[PDB]
Amino acid sequence: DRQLWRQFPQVEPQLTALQDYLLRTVQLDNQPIHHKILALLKSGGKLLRPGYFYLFSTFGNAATPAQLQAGAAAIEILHVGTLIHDDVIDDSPTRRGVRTIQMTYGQRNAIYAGDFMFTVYFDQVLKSTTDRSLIQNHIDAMHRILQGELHQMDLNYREDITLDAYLNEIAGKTAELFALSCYQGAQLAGAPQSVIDRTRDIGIAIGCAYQMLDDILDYAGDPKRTQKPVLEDLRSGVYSLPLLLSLSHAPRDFHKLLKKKQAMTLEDIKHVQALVAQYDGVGAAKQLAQDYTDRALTLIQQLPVGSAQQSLEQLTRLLLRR
Amino acid sequence: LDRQLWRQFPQVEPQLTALQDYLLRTVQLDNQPIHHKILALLKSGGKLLRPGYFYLFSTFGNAATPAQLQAGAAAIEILHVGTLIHDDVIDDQMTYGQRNAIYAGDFMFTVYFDQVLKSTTDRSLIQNHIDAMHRILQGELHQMDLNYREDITLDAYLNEIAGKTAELFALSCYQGAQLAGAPQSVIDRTRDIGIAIGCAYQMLDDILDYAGDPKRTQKPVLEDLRSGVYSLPLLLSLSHAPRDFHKLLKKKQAMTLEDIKHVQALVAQYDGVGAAKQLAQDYTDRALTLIQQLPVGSAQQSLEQLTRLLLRR
Repeated sequence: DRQLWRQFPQVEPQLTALQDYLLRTVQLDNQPIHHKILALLKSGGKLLRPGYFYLFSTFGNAATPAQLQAGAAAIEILHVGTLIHDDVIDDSPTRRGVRTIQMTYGQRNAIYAGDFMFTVYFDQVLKSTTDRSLIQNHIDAMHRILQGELHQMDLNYREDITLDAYLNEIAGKTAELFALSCYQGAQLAGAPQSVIDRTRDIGIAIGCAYQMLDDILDYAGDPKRTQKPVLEDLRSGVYSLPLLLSLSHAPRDFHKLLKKKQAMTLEDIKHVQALVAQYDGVGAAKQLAQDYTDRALTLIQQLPVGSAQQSLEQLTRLLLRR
Repeated sequence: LDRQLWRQFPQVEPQLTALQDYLLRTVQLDNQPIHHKILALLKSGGKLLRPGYFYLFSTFGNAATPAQLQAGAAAIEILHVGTLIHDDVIDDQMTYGQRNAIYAGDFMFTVYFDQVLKSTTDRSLIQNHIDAMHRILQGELHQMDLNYREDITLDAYLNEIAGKTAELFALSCYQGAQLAGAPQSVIDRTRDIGIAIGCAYQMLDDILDYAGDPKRTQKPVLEDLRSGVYSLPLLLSLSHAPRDFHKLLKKKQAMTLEDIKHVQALVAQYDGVGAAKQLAQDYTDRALTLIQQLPVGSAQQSLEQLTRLLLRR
């Protein structure tokens, strides 16, 4: 995860510097809460979204290393800040191995810490650019990530969940940060219009695929044995891709088990898992993931030829095939 | 504490009237559960005190368009509401009304930036907004480290309330003067005026906790003492009996309904209410003195009238 950037010589020093930069950007009076934010940063040195930002910055020559560093920090800080808040809403005890902030310091302090990160985020955005449309683009993205958070919340316990609805949700919730990464990196660096016109569609596709692969791993593996991630998902009424693709095959059978919601039992989830396996929801999901992956890879192949395109292909294939 | 308060300051009445509608349009959202939570906080907050300071200082200049000023005044109110929503969460699964609150506040922060950017093209002015929201959220996070502290200095109280309450007043006075292109002599005074009004305003709020009925039990002080938030009247009483208070305060959440009456009686005994009314009046005087240094005229007049209305009443 950290040392996949060994395979990427032209951006590894940029990402190594970014880690150190990120740890310096968070300066807080409250040292117990400062230690927790920093710990979340230390266990997230894979820096995939900054990775995409930097890779796309190599298509232009107009941004300084200070601007790029600020632009890449902004993305990661926005990522971590939304995570802190998402972990409050989902009531999550763990994130990247470490215990979440609300568990150790209370829900309000976790919210405040998330809010704090938004102030650091906007500070880095301003440090990255003087260009007002680039700033607006960040605001619009932040607005779209939140819209994707509410779309998820309106879809809770909804068994009539359409594929369209799922795509619109995850495009805001997960894909928007990938699109913002690619777009800001290329636009700050002054890449040519043909690169810029493709960044968002590349980012959206990769992000959509990336979320799909997380949903796959929920229902993958051992069917007759209970799963930790799915239990909290089903009781909260979050029906991820393999399940939602399976609902149409047997609507009444599913509604029987899912009517219960929170009350859902330990054996009732095994029934849901057995049904998803029976109708091959996992297999159907992998197909979509692969088709979104191929769309990303195709669009990367329409970019200017060079070491950059090659690195984008390698990163996308590493992320989405394995 | 009125919506019709602005009849008394008719120079800035049309814009503050216009701002109410503008705020409602700016806050429009698909999700009706969240949209109504925000709409209920705007209709209970038609005072628009902080935009009032903004617009009063803006009369010292004419550089900005009406749209820019309106955007600037909206940003301040939006930031205020956003932090208010996030203050209405609890320490410590997650209720439906609380998931909505977190998202509502986060929505307000995105709209805040949007309005900031709409108000100015000037980068130091945008940076000023960031630093302010930074200081407010620093000071909100600093409250955690001041809970259940008997040994807290007066200086740390001043710092706490500077971030939590005063910063927003400083921000309004500054942005109003700077956006409108007021003379630098006005601008140089705005932050200090705002801090002083804000600090006094918070002191007046801390006074109203320990002022009603000392024999009875009031609604807001109930949570505060159990949570570990000690108001100024109490903080100016802790020197008088550091042994006697420590017995009653370490109970914390454990304090009973007659535990807190013993604390309320002890503050009435050492007259912390009167000791805090001195400090409020000191800062009210300091605020009014700084306002007296501004150029003579209607803007200075109105700023005095507003400040007196907020602090002497």
